[PDB]
Amino acid sequence: SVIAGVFGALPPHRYSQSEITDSFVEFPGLKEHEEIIRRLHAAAKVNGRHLVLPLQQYPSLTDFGDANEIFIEKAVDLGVEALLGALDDANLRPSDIDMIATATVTGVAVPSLDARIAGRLGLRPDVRRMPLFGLGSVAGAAGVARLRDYLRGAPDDVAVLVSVELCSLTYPAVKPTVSSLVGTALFGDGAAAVVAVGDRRAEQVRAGGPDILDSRSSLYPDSLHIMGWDVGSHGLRLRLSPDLTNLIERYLANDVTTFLDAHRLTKDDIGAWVSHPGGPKVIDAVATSLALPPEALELTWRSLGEIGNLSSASILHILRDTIEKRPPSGSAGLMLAMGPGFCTELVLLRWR
Amino acid sequence: SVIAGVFGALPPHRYSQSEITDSFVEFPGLKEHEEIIRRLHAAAKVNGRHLVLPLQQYPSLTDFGDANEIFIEKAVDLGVEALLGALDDANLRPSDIDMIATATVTGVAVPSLDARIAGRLGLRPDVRRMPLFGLGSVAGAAGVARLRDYLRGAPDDVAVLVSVELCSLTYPAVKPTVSSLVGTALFGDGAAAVVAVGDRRAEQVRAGGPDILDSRSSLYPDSLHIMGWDVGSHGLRLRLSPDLTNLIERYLANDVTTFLDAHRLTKDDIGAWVSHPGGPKVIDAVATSLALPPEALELTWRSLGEIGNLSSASILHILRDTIEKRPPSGSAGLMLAMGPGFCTELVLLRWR
Ligand SMILES: CC(C)(COP(=O)(O)OP(=O)(O)OC[C@H]1O[C@@H](n2cnc3c(N)ncnc32)[C@H](O)[C@@H]1OP(=O)(O)O)[C@@H](O)C(=O)NCCC(=O)NCCS
Ligand SMILES: CCCCCCCCCCCCCCCC(=O)O
Ligand SMILES: CCCCCCCCCCCCCCCC(=O)O
Repeated sequence: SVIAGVFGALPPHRYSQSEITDSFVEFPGLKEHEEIIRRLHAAAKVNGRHLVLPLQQYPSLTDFGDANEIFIEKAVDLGVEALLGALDDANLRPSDIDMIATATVTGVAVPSLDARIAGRLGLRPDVRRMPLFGLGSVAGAAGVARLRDYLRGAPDDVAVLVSVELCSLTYPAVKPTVSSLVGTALFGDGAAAVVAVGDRRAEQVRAGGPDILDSRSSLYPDSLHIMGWDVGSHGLRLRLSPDLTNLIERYLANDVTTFLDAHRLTKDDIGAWVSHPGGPKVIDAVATSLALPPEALELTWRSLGEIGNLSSASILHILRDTIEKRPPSGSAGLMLAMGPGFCTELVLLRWR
Repeated sequence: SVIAGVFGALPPHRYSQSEITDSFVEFPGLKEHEEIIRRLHAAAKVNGRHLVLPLQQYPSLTDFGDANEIFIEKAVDLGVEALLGALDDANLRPSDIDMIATATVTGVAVPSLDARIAGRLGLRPDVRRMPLFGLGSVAGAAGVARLRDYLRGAPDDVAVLVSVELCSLTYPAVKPTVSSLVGTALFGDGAAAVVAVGDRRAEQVRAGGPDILDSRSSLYPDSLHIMGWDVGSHGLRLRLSPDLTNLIERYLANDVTTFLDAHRLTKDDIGAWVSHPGGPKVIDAVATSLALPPEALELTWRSLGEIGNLSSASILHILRDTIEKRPPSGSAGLMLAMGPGFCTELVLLRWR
């Protein structure tokens, strides 16, 4: 399997972090809590975010059911955008696609978003669908891996991943908890989309983007409370534990070594790191765990500062940032994600 | 890919269609519509269903969050039950599984169920997890078809599908409107797992089940409203068009014909039919359009009568029934499911 295109899309409204935070302490009911808000919004190392709605409008998003309706509607719009983008990048057409997968965690669609996306693009009635849901922040790297798995049974085939994540819209569930506030500091809105072709298909089509050689999942024992949704009348409420960072610190070198020893490669063999931006404490703990020098990760940081945490979408935006800055050809690349599980996923790549 | 193990798990308490009606007509807010209730409950051709919760508890099950957490607790239980049974039947062990696909439309689990089930039975930490939401009633055929798609490219592998539908628990979204009541008369609670194995590993574990040969998805354009959920503060409220049947009548034969030709076969080279029991009106419509004899779909008719509509999991029950009845060796079976999309999935099989 060979990546033929990468494209991200973002909502038209962008605000600076402090615009956001300025309006946000003035929100219904947050003014008792304004200091820990500013403190966290400020250590978050996000410089702006995209919002699928005008900033003005968020305090009137207290109904879950309205929020999710708007999610359906907005989410397709943007997934359609990034897929047109990647297919252009991949010089291809929707008629071409033999498998679509969608990944989200910030809304509940039925029919699922791929259904809606195929409907919109005039995808071939027989397209195989794969609506991945509860995967979270890991689904960017897991999606690429699921695609690879596909194009391994179906060489001559074309597969897309689309990821929409509209983290703003989850706002009916925000309370002034530390964990809700943390994500209030971190999350933004955006989509991304990855076209990839099986090995037979890559020549004919001229596939640009890199090879997808392998992936490994790593699921942690008794770690469900690390990341999750408390789902209810309020919608989708963050569970996000402090323990997350020290797990990484403790178990992450080993996921990497086990996955790279099967290739007889070392950390030193990675030409480019493609790593999910959990936010400052998560990037550090990565960088510390595998002891990377500040530049292996500069593009993940530069993504987090620019657009904030786009959940599963961020790792693909960032993948796109690396493909462009055009790495040492025939070198190795490692995608690295984690989400609800708790799990990690690693994706082995080789540039052109 | 070759099935090795199928298994349905089911909530301990079975209730009569009649005692379920006679209790349901006394539920807070229902006695006024007793008459339509009786009429839809008798009209449905379902003689008993299992419920996850005792019957008399459902009137108190008014909060989505309470329902959603009850779901997660019980769905895991029931899913690992299904799974372990399939494994046994395949004679394999939780550790041998190299990817678990997971299937629900009935609860919102993050971490996902596959995540949870995998901790429960201890699958390897690097099991490949494939969490499907939003395929709903088509998921039983859909999931078996992505099992093959996986195993095509992994001939030594083991992949499992685990379906769990706990329709009951949607009760907080239930109000006495017609589509909703139609729901209270068909849907029951249960779980199926399939254990599949790839082509070279079939020879080894000596895989008993049907060989999985092919799949055709078929997504009907502009039918996103025929069925799915209006998701809200109140939970998962069913959307179901009275138009659904009519589209099966119209568009099914061609879907079946286009697929068996590709294969050089006929409606009548089919050894056994495994159909989704969506409604007697559905089943008729399917038999009507395919101009099948009454025997073709008897196990479906009986599965409906015996444990209700179990959304995705129903077909996998009917598929275990079918295996059990042993259709003529080396003949061809056909899986046929329908659901939110609107779509159909066909799965071509070959019985031992
Ligand atoms: C309802 C059922 C039990 C049979 O019902 P029945 O009482 O013999 O006859 P009908 O289907 O005509 O239903 C009676 C009335 O309810 C209406 N109705 C039936 N299903 C309806 C729905 N899903 N939404 C709205 N109205 C519906 C009918 O239009 C009819 O109304 P009318 O008398 O006002 O014109 C059932 O078999 C059915 O029709 N369901 C469809 C199956 C389905 O959709 N599959 C589920 C997905 S797995
Ligand atoms: C401005 C609104 C953002 C504040 C609310 C944060 C909502 C996003 C939190 C979920 C992030 C998605 C992935 C994280 C883990 C998960 O729950 O799956
Ligand atoms: C006392 C018993 C009540 C039983 C449940 C009544 C409401 C059932 C709602 C069923 C929804 C079925 C959804 C799945 C199939 C689909 O969406 O594909």
